[PDB]
Amino acid sequence: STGSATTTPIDSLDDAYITPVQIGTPAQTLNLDFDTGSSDLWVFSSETTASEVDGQTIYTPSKSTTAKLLSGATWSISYGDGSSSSGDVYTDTVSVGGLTVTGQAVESAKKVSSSFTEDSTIDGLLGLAFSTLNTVSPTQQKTFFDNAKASLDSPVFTADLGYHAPGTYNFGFIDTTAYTGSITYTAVSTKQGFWEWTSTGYAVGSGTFKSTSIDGIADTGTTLLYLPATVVSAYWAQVSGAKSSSSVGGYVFPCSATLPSFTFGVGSARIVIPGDYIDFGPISTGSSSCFGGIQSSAGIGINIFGDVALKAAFVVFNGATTPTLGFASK
Ligand SMILES: C[S@@](=O)c1ccc(CN)cc1
Repeated sequence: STGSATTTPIDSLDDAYITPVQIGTPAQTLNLDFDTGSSDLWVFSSETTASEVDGQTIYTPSKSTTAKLLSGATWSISYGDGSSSSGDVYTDTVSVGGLTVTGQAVESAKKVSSSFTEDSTIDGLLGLAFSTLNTVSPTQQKTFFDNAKASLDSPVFTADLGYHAPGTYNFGFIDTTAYTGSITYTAVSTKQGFWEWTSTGYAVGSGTFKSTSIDGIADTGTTLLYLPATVVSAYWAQVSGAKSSSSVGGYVFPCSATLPSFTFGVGSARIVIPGDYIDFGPISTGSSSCFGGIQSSAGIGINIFGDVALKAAFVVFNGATTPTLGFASK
């Protein structure tokens, strides 16, 4: 089997991407944030504290003839940005782009943090990291991809995120029309539960490529590119007036600037992030200070190849017995 679904930016800055997912019988379609950095499929629901729902579409398990309470199971997750959610668990039929999994754990939120309440466009998350990170207790549950994998034509999914435009998540096949050149594959460590790999270096604009190993994670659920402070300083030093602002929480730059590109290495291959992808717009409405799309990972404990990086590439998440990651230009 295969599936193919369009993923759409939630706003004009590409702050996140939402993908329609069918849950239950008859289908209830919710727009979920596909997140290769976590491993829980959770949704706003009829159980979510009413004051914490503000415009999201909710899953109502009592209206699904295939929903079953997973008795005794609870979940609770805290994300790296400080967001969180928790609740109980149903199993139900879940379909993405024509690919169906029966008995998928659907984690129903009883509580969500304010960041989720305030984003009316995100009805939940669909985790695509390794199932060892799933938070369901006392019986850990599998991700949608892990449940689907044996049925797929090939044990892979691909992320093709757009810049200020829709893109595609495919399951079970590699669309050879969606990229240019060849796909370069690189090793993955699953020891932390992430799609963790080592970039071979970077360049700023038209500058020379610096060969240096940068361990990090491919994370579709994180907006920006978080890299070591040395790398980030070298980037922003090429932008007149750019500075790190403690009060704003990162590097800012004059909105009048034209940003240089940023290149990262995948083996001997190179992925080029155009400068415009690194502009996240005014820090507050009407400001002439703009927020940078490349930020330091120093306070995080891990480097994160988030959407800013991944949207410059066609990315293969290869879930074979030994997982690997592939990157192609597009
Ligand atoms: C809009 S939001 O509050 C959000 C979405 C995804 C993650 C996982 N990286 C964390 C927070």
